[PDB]
Amino acid sequence: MNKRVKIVATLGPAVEIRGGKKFGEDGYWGEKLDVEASAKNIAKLIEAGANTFRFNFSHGDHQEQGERMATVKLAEKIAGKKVGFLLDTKGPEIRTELFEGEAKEYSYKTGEKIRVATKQGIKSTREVIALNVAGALDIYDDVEVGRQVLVDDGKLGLRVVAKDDATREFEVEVENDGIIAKQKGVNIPNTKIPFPALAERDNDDIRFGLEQGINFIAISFVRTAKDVNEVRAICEETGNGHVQLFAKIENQQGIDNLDEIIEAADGIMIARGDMGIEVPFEMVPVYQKMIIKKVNAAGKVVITATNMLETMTEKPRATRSEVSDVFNAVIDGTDATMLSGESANGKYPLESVTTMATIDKNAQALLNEYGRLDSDSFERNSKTEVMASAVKDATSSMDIKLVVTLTKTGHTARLISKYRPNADILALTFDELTERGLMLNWGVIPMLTDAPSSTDDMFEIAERKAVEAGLVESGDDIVIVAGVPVGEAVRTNTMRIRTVR
Amino acid sequence: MNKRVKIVATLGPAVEIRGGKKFGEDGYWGEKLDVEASAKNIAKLIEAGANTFRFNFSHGDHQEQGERMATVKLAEKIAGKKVGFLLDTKGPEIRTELFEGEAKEYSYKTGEKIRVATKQGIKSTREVIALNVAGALDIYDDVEVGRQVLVDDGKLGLRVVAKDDATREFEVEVENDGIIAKQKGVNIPNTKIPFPALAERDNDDIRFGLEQGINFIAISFVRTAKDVNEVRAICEETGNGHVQLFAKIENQQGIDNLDEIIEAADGIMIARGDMGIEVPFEMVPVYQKMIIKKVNAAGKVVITATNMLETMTEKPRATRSEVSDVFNAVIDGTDATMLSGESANGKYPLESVTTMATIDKNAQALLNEYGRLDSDSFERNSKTEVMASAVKDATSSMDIKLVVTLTKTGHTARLISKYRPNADILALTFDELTERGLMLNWGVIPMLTDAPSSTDDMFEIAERKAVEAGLVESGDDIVIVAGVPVGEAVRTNTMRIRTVR
Amino acid sequence: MNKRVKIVATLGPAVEIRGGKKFGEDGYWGEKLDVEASAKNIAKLIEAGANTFRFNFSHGDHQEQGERMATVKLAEKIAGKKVGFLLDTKGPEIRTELFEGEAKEYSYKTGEKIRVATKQGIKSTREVIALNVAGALDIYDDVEVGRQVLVDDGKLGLRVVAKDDATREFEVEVENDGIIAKQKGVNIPNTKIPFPALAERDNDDIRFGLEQGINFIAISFVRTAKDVNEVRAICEETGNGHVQLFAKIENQQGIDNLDEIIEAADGIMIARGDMGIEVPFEMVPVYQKMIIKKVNAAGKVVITATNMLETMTEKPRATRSEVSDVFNAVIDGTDATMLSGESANGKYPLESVTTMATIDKNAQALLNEYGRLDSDSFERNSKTEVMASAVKDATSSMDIKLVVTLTKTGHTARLISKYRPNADILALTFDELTERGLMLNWGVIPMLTDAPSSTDDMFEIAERKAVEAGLVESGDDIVIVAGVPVGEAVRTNTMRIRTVR
Amino acid sequence: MNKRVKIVATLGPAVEIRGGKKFGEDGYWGEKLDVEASAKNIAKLIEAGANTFRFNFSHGDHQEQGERMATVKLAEKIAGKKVGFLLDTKGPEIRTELFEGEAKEYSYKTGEKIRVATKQGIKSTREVIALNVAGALDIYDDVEVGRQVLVDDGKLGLRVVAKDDATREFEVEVENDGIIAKQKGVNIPNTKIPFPALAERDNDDIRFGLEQGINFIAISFVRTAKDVNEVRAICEETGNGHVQLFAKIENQQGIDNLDEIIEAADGIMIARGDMGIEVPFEMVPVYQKMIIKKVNAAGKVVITATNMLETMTEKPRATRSEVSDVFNAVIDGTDATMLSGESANGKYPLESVTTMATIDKNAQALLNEYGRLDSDSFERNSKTEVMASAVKDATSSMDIKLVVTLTKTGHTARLISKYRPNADILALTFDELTERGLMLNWGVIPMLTDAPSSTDDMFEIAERKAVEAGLVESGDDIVIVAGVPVGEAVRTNTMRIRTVR
Ligand SMILES: O=P(O)(O)OC[C@H]1O[C@](O)(COP(=O)(O)O)[C@@H](O)[C@@H]1O
Ligand SMILES: O=P(O)(O)OC[C@H]1O[C@](O)(COP(=O)(O)O)[C@@H](O)[C@@H]1O
Ligand SMILES: [K+]
Ligand SMILES: [K+]
Ligand SMILES: [Mg+2]
Ligand SMILES: [Mg+2]
Repeated sequence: MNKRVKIVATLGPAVEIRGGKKFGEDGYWGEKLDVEASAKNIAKLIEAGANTFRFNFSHGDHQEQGERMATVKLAEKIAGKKVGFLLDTKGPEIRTELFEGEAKEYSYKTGEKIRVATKQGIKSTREVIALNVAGALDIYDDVEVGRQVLVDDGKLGLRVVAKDDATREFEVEVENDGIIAKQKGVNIPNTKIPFPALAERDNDDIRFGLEQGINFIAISFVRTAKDVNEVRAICEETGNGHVQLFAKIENQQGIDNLDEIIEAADGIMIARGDMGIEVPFEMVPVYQKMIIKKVNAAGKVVITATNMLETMTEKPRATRSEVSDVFNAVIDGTDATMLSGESANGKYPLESVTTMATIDKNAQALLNEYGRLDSDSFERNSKTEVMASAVKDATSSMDIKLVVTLTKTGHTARLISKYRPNADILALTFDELTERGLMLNWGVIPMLTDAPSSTDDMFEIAERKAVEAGLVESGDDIVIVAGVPVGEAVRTNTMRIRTVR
Repeated sequence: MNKRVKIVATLGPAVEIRGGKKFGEDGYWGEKLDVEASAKNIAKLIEAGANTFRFNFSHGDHQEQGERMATVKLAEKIAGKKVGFLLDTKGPEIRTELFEGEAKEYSYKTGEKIRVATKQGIKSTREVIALNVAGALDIYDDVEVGRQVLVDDGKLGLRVVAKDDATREFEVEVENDGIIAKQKGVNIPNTKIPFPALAERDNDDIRFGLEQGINFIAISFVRTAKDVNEVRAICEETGNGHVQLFAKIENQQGIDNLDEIIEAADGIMIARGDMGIEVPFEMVPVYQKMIIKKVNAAGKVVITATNMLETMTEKPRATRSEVSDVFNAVIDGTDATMLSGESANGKYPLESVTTMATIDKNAQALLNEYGRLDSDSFERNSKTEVMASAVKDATSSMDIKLVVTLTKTGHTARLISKYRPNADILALTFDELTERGLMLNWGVIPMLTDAPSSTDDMFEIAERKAVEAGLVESGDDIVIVAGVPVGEAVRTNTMRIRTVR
Repeated sequence: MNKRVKIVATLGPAVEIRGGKKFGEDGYWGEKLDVEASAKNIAKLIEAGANTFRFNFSHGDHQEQGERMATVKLAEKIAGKKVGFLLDTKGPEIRTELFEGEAKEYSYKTGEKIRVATKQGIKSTREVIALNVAGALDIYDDVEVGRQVLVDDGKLGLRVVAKDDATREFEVEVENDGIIAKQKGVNIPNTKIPFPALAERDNDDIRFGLEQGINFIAISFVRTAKDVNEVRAICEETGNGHVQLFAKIENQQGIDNLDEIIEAADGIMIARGDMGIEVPFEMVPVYQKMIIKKVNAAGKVVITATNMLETMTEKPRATRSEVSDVFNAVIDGTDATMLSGESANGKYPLESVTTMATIDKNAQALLNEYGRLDSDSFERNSKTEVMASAVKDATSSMDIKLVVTLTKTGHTARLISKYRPNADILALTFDELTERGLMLNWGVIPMLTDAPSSTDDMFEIAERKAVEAGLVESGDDIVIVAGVPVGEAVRTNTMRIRTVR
Repeated sequence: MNKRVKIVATLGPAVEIRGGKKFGEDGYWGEKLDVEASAKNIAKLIEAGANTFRFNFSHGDHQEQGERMATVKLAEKIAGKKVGFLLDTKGPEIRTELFEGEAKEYSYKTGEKIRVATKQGIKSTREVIALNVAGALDIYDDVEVGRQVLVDDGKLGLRVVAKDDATREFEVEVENDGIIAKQKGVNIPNTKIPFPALAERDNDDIRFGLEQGINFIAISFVRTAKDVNEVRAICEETGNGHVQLFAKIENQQGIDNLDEIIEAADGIMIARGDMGIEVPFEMVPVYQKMIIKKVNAAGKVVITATNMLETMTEKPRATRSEVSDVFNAVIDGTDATMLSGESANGKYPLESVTTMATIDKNAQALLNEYGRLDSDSFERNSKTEVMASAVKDATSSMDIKLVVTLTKTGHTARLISKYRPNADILALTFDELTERGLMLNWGVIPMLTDAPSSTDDMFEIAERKAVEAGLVESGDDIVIVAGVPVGEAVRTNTMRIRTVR
């Protein structure tokens, strides 16, 4: 059986050999990057079923992200399998400042009255916590009494009980025992801090990514369609119109504007890390199931992200809760599941990919029984979608090992994928931009082929490439879909059921 | 908008012209049969929607039947449209004898005690009714006390109160007021009277029919699968393997043996006349729905028969219950509705066909909302059946004016029909046996075409035959199914969605 | 066991003996009504399953209708069973006049040109048909060129091809061969002849009927809510607020206003006779199913009317199409089936009721498998309604022989009836108006009892009434519903499942 | 918003105070158990939503288990709220022995060849790992070449490559890098070590548990119905027939015998820790959903256990994974969710219970929209069950705040619970065994009350207990169910819908 749900793996030092040293040994950050040895490691993640690599520009400067992307291009040749290239923007960040006298952190206790300063370019004291806000924005006027300020992935919460106009300081009450360390992520849920739709840092990060060559951008903290439209404009300008934009939904505002965001984007990344701090943590599974249904209904890509195999960062086995989360994300109808720290900076990047692949492959076999998505409810809004519906029906009527589509732009493949047939989908395309562009769509196995000439038998070509890929053997039944004849046919218009000889 | 539900019309004097006179006109029986004028009159039934003519061998001799069949063959050429040919057998029958003294009938009152004689060759008296039993069988040992003897379309009931061994007479009580006339039909419900599986006279009737050229045999009072298999043996013996056998379910035994009768036959005629006398009348609607569903699930033809527009025998307008009966037969899922005395012996044969066609045409538009058949429940047991399922799916996703199948034996057109698509089925076939064999399948418009050569584009032929037939025009979307390419393809294996040029 | 679908039987001269004479005999109408022999005939229809008698004010004067009502009152005492009393208005009928020269009828041929007169109080000639318009209305201005005048149950069509202002005659073309006889019903479909919302003669007939004692009024040709509201005002102002109104839907305007008619009425009579003339005959089965669903969703009574066993007017047995019609009306979800000429004028009134009761009883056993009504879909809009839903659930979960409700006004009985439980409904009420008012609700067996004391065990009273009615025996499981306790309870608020001692 | 999903919290040192020190603090184990301060910690778990305490007989002697049970009996009096008492057996555990020279652990690399001894009562060396097998059983004959020995929650794999018959030692190959620490769990999947159906240690522990007073026994590693029936015999033999048995399904054999184990047991604990080691980890979510469905269909209790908020052992926040796992367990249909190490040995026992209670409470609001259980499919096999079905129908038809049942044994409450009504269930019972007996049934709020007299209004009692309990206010709608009248009723036979005054 082939794996239909796609894997995004984040790259970091965990895979990268430096002068024979594995990550986090004595001296490691001294030695020179070992490019062949690293690439051999990354080629193992590809063979274990990583379909796209995520380059997280929250961490590591341009040269490091340049070097990692080039190491991946090497690994593609060692594996003999191509992968997608996804850039993840930094976006708006609030961090806690340095402390007076280079103190790393302080410990607080429930009931404690302290203050949070809004003045920029100062240091924190134990008593007065200062913020490093992207663009040095003043946030005093943006947050009201009763709002919460949450420090370090939401581990410590401060309730704003009052506002001091003379100092521009929040009077806060500590809500639980915990630590405030320096240069730690701060969230302020249910506030509209006027960060730009697209910051200048993220503009430059994107333009460099587009230069090196990428297939996808995931845009952090998308709040309105404007955040997506402005990234789109740049993709257009530089002739990178092939690039697909996933909005990262991370906060209440993003969730409020989700319908317009989906309309503007090619896909949604469900960024549960932030979203779980920014909205009631118990609501995240509600939003997860709703988002997946709405994006699938739009024929777009949905990625479920963050903590999927979290304990595998430090321990060799996933917990029962983590296997359950990966399985249920498949059953909910996700196109893709993602690894962050587990692949980027953990002790078990390869085992983490193998584990997610094993769960994902198992879960796809339960989609008939338990799948939340319902393709019978969709309006078939074009003739290609009608063909996709009929392909679904054939794969429901009898045992179809494979669907094969000859697809110029990938449109047929995306509509077949949308209907979630009980078969793998071989997308035969004629250019690498379409090929890589398809690597996160559920079920789709993109494969490069010569454009069929008017004398070619498209059906013989489809059967032959399917046998070449080892996907089917003698006696297997396959469905082939194509625009027949080539030149005359305006769209996919023909379906054949073919016994493989 | 074409009529999907097929009409069977029974031929008789009502459509024959004698010396420029219609049936019922003064002098009619004193004029000679006008063959051409009759053929032109029958041509009007073809144009109005008759798809098959029934030749009832219960009435008239071989000479009369043979000449009716020859006159329909003329009518086909005048209308420019072919129809099926159906022989309906005499089968097991009991009639009241002639009365001593050339008396016509007597009248009887409830509770009156009389006798029914079983001795063959005798005349009836007022107090002693003699039976003409088919093949002069002695029925005395096969009817128990408490059984009922019903005379003339079930109008008069006689309870068997005792058996007189010396006279071989039944002592009977008159259960209701009514008349006994000579040569009227007698039923004895829930007896196993040992009429042969195939009587000699039905053997000879079927041979005569097979010599004339027929597409269908309706076997009267099928009691077991043996009744069907013995007719099949003659069809096989004579090289008439193409002839489809419809079992007429008319009594309790046929209903007990329904599953084995359906397996052995090509279809069922729901013969409601005898059925509603031979089982409790109020159960006939139950048996009708059940049979339609079982036959449809087997991919076979079901004909709903008898009294559907009964009043139009004598009146120009159908009753409200008659329009309701024809409508509800369509919703039940009937392939065909039948006219008996309405077309054969009535004053308004053309109006009867037209009325039936108008009802059938309107009821077909309500099969989506009210239809009792459920194609989603069927096992697709072959590749031609999964193609039929996918055509049904395409006709549910978008407006398809027509499904075109190129079919060698009609097998693809039978399976498309079974799934009751939201479109007309144009069955392009290569011989006239196949063509006329399809004329009672729901939705199917059979049409003769030259066998395509491996040079011929079947999708162009399909489109051109449909434009030439008047069925589609520019802008209409059609589904085309075929075994591509001719030579290699072992079955129907391809579907195209095509906008007609 | 008990017949849940109600029968309305039309009373006419078929059951009425007058000075030893029967309908058709010379001097019949001059002889005095033999009230006792007539009541014994009617008592037989009551025993055979008639639940309500219809008095058709289209035929016979006030005295005739008055004597016929008094004879049913006597028949109730002979049968020992009460029935409802339904008055059916004449309404805006048009009829062909008497001819000159005492002529009964004339023959006409397709293409013949004749005239229809609009002038009132004159006589038809062969060439000039005169119309007897209800209220002597002048229709000349309300029927345009291109309309159709239909004579005699829709049997002869006349196309208005011109209008002569000098004589105020329609110039018509005979559309088909047939007969214009005297006093035959005329319809002019798709016209708004401005007959008043309530004519003086219908006003007078209703008032006469209210004075005699009636439960129901069926209002002929309801076009708007106004037609119902005008009869409502009269029932209310005379102290007859208990009288229930059934709108007869007989024409296109009635169908166009169906939803506000149902709101304003207590029920609908599906008057198929005129409806099948006034709209395309093939649409009637469509409107019947839709009407029955809508009326049942409002908790109101639907009567399926006209031609149900038509041929039993003249012949001893129903056709197979007639049995199918009554069976399919039950499965559609009708509360009540109706007889007109079959019971009012025919040769076989007792046998027609018996036949209809046998069909209804059988058909009820198939409502769980085939029944078109879906109670699971309704909004439960009150707590009496949620209790009726819970009763329906108990009768679905186990074998419940009987549902008993103690109901002051019949509201709880109506709502249980709406949900169509798999059980008979014993409605114990405390006055005869309510008791007779429940006689047409599906499943309801109404029965008189004293208003229970706040002393009384209502669940014991219910069991005892059920044993006294012969409905249950020792071992049977019954559902009892009541407002507990009396005085404190504002509504039905209790359900008990009890095993009969 | 009452929490309908029940919480099982495992007791351990995490909640125990010893001379003013919390668990983990310097010198903790030196100080003595402070019973009052421990009981006050435990009362806070009770207030936050813990419904039953698990006493895990895998860890601590009888003296420690007994003290802990007495402390919870104090906590119930401080909380003002009763809780269930669940004993969890040791069962057939294997552990790594102590090392020679008191060495704590050793590290191994992939491909190392070592030995595992079967000899009982000796210490391990690096090269020869010794096993503490439950009951000192010799496992040498039970594990074949090619089997896997896994150490410490499945973290390190040892493949058996050969067996030395002389020393009765396994030759094993290290399959992955990791640690063998002393006294860690060992698993040998897909073997059948002949552990007795009931080991003497588990017999003794259960008998100690029954003498102290328990409501529930969770039987570890149930392989067959016989493992349950042996504990059942002890419960009955000792007067403890009320005690409920949960089979823990933890290996392949229990899964293979699931249907038989469910028949013999009162419920299932889905013991995902051992299950995910003993069967393919990716299959665990499959078995979970299936178990929940079958157990619910049986009207029994299902507890979903292990790793549910794992990270909250060491960190203040749950991962997105863990929230997703608890939420999906609720949607699957679990009666109860469990905390093990998170409540027994973690830093945040209270915040763990609080967190789970928040997820569980939010998830129940979505069971209507997303719930996998379907009560419509159940056969109602008894009159109580039909009453449960009607209750469910009323809670779906309108807004019912509370279902009240007066239940002597808890049968009516268990069946109402089984049907998952959209309301809390107040179970008023008359003894403490039934009260505590019901604390793991979904939705059930057990409450001790006086047995109603012959004179009492049970519907007044129901309303009044519900108001006193703070569960309903004026104008709320409730559903009350009872066997009325008291002393006459043989079962629940009455449902009332009452507005709180
Ligand atoms: O797919 P199925 O049901 O096995 O049927 C395949 C058979 O039908 C046929 O295709 C006949 O089909 P048509 O008569 O429709 O052309 C045969 O060639 C073949 O043997
Ligand atoms: O529950 P609903 O639909 O509000 O109806 C309540 C009304 O029904 C009644 O209970 C009448 O019911 P019955 O006639 O069935 O006893 C009135 O007392 C009350 O006003
Ligand atoms: K015949
Ligand atoms: K009338
Ligand atoms: Mg017959
Ligand atoms: Mg365990």
